[PDB]
Amino acid sequence: PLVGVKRVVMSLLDGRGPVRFVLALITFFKFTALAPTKALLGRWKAVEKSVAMKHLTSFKRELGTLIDAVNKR
Amino acid sequence: PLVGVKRVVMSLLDGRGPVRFVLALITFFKFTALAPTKALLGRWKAVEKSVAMKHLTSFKRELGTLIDAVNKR
Repeated sequence: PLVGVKRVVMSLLDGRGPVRFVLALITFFKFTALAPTKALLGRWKAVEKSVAMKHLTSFKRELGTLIDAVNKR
Repeated sequence: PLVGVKRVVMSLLDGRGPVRFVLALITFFKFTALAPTKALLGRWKAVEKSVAMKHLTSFKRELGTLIDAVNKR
């Protein structure tokens, strides 16, 4: 059976795991235009607006950092 | 056997698929602080700097729009 991150990601696609990880995997689907699973969308809709804002704005700062690192390769 | 997005994501964790999708899933690992697979890191190291800059800056604009939609719930 699956172990490590592959197990973690499979579980997220079945609706299980931390709220921050749900929100992150939703951003992946937004960037790719792929179809999220029903269980993941279920988790996403139930997240409190204030909780969603906090994690997503933190993702944007981290994406900025990543872009700076790439620019300096 | 796996079908739909689960098959797409499994293949990406084995290093297979479009460069935009590799870059997207790398951002998922950055946001979560989870460990990427060796096969995924291999694809990421091989991406041309200009190609990486283009997709990652487009992700940042899409994340902004997503934050806007959450603010307006």
